[PDB]
Amino acid sequence: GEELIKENMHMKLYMEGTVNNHHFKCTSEGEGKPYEGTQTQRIKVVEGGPLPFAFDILATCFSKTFINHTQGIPDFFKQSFPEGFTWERVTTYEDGGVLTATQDTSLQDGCLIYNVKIRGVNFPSNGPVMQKKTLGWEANTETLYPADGGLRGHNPMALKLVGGGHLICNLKTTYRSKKPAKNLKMPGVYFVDRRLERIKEADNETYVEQHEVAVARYCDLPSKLG
Repeated sequence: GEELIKENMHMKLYMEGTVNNHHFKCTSEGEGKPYEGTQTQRIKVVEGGPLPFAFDILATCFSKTFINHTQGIPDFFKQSFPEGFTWERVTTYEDGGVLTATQDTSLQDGCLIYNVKIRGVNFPSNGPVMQKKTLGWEANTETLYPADGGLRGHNPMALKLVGGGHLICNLKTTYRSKKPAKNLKMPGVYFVDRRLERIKEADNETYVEQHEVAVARYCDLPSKLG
């Protein structure tokens, strides 16, 4: 189970999808420390490059095993191995763009393998995404709770814009273990604080290096009820 996830882990990713009507594929390879909640991925746009849309909208599609599940929070994702798990997500942007994504996470000969499929529609042609006027994501907090057989996550995200503003989107995700739910120690409601940063890019955003830090916590504020 959890013992399959070592202190250092490597990952390989394949991605294919469409945004509005533009098809593309990406690959990535990286490594991280799952229990410290840190990871780096080196990402190539291998088909359909350069993308006519901001690479930022793909950022959260490139890794739940690398979350520091501190403070005795049962780790739904690390428990899921060797079988692995899937996630499905809809991201709704404030200006009409909608990006759905589905992902399969497996463990193959000690390497984490990601299979991601993207479908984004109705991104406005004069918006910052299609005009590529974005500058990465702010830090954020996801709320996760047991639901629908697995875990449900909700989290608003703020995309920085050229010129100083933000474009807001909302993420609604379902995480499903490939292990029967009865064979898992389920967590309560908990939160994941994240900071995702673009470390490097090259060649019209066809090569991107990304780093993420993610730490899970319960509410740390005092309680009058228990």
